[PDB]
Amino acid sequence: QSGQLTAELKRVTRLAAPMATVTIAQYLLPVISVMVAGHNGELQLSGVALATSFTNVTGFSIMYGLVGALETLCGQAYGAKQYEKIGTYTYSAIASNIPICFIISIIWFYIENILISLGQDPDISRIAGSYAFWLIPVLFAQAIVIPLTRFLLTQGLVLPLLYTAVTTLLFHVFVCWVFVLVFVLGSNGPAMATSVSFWFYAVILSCYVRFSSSCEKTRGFVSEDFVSCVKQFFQYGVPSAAMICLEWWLFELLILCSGLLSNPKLETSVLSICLTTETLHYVISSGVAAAVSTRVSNNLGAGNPQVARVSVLAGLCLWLVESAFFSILLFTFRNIIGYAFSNSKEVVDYVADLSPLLCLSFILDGFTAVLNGVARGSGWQHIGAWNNIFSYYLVGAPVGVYLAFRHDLNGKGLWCGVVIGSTVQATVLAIVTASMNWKEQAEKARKRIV
Ligand SMILES: CCCCCCCC/C=C/CCCCCCCC(=O)OC[C@H](O)CO
Ligand SMILES: CCCCCCCC/C=C\CCCCCCCC(=O)OC[C@H](O)CO
Ligand SMILES: CCCCCCCC/C=C\CCCCCCCC(=O)OC[C@H](O)CO
Ligand SMILES: [Rb+]
Ligand SMILES: [Rb+]
Repeated sequence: QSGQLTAELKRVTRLAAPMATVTIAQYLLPVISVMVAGHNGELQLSGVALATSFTNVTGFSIMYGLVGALETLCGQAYGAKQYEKIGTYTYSAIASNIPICFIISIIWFYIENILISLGQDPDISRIAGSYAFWLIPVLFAQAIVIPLTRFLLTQGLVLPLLYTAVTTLLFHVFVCWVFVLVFVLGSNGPAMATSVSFWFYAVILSCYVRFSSSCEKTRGFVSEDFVSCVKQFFQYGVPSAAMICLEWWLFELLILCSGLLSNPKLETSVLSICLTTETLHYVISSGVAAAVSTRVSNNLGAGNPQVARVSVLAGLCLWLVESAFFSILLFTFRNIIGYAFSNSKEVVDYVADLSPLLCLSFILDGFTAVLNGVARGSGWQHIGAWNNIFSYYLVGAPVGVYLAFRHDLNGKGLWCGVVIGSTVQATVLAIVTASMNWKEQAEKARKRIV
C-alpha cells in the first residue's frame, strides 16, 4: 500500500522527468524555427504561420496522435515480456505510417489552392504552400521517429530518448543557422532545416535501436504477426489520433475565433499569451502523462491490476505537486508576467485578469493529461476521443462563443469556455477511471497482446 505507492512513485518519476525534458525539446524545435527565421515582413510571417497551422491540423496532429496505439500495444507487450511483438508493433506502425504520409502529402500539395479558395491573399497562400511542401520530408522521417520514440519509452528507455531528442534539438539550431543565415534560403529555410533535423533524428534513433545492447531483445519483427499488428495499430491509433487532432484543432479554432471579436489585435495577442502559457505548463504534465501511460500499460500487461491502480495514484501525486507549483507561481507574478510578452499596459493588465483562469487550466490540463495517459496505457482511447468532442466541441465551444460574444467577455469568455470544457472533461475522465475494473483491463491486456 504505502510501500506500493513509494515504489511506483519512484518508477513514475524516473520516467516523468526525462519525458518532461523530451517534451520541452519537442516544443522548443518549432520555436527555434520561428526565432532563427526572425521574419521581417507580415507577408512572410503570415504565410509561414498559415503553413504551420495547416500542416499541424491536417498532418502533424495525426502523426503524433497515432502512436498512442503503441503506448497501448508496446507498453502492454513489454509488461507481459512479449518483447518480439514490441518490434513487430513498432515496425507495423512505421509501415502503416507510410501511406498516411502519402495522403497528407497529397493534401499539402493543394495548400495554396485551398487557402486561395478560402479567401486568403494569393502571395500568402503561395508562401504557405511552399513552406509546407518543404515540410513534407518531415512526415516520412516522423513515420520512423515517432514509433521509435514509443519503442524506447514503453520499455523504460527514456534516457536514450532524452539524449537523442536534445541532440536533435541542438542539431536543428545549427541547421537553422546554416540554412537561414549562411545559405540564405529564405522563407523555406526553416522548413527545409526541419526536414533535415527530423531525418537526422531518424538515423540516430535507428542507429541506437539497431546497435545498442538495450534494444537487442525488442528489435526486429515477426512476419506472421505483421498484418495483425497493423490491424491493432489502426484499432487504437485512430482514436488516439482523434484525441490529439481535437486538441490541436481547438487551439487553432480559439485563435481563429479571436480574430472575430472587437479589437482583434488585442484579443488575439492576449489569447496567444494564454495558449503559449498553457502549452509551456503542458510539457511537464505531458511528461507525467507519458510515465503514467507506460507504467499503467506495463503493469496491466504483466497481470498486475493493483499496481496499475497505484501507478495512476503516483501520477496523480506528480499532478498535485506540479499543477500547484505552476498555478501558485503564475498567480504570484500575475501582474508582472504579461511584460514577458508585450510592452503594452493593456495587454499586461488583460493577462493579469486572466491569470486565475490560466491557473485553473493548469490544474485541469495536468489532471486530464494524467487520466488521458491512463486511457492510452489501458486501451480505451476511444472514450477519450468522444470525451474530447463532448467536452470541448459540444459544451466548451458553445458556452465559450456565448460568453465571448453575448456577455462581452471577448477572450476571457473564450477561455471561460476552455475552462468549462476542461472541467467536464476532467469529470468524465475521473468517473471512467474510478469505475474501471482493473482486473478485467489486465485480462484484456493479456488477450490484446497474447
Ligand atoms: C450529462 C451527460 C453525462 C454523460 C456525457 C458523456 C459524453 C461523453 C462521454 C463518453 C464516455 C462514455 C462512457 C462509456 C463508459 C463505458 C465503460 C467502458 O467501456 O469500459 C471498458 C474499457 O474501456 C475497455 O473497453
Ligand atoms: C486515412 C487518413 C488520412 C488522414 C489525412 C489527413 C486527414 C485530415 C485532413 C483534413 C481534415 C482536417 C479538418 C479540416 C482542415 C481544414 C484546413 C485548415 O485547417 O485550414 C486552416 C487555414 O488557416 C484556413 O485559412
Ligand atoms: C472520432 C472523432 C471525430 C472528430 C469529429 C470532430 C469534428 C471537428 C470539427 C471542427 C474542427 C475544425 C478543425 C480545423 C481548425 C482549423 C482552423 C484554423 O486553422 O485557424 C486559422 C489559424 O488560427 C490561423 O489564423
Ligand atoms: Rb486540450
Ligand atoms: Rb485548449
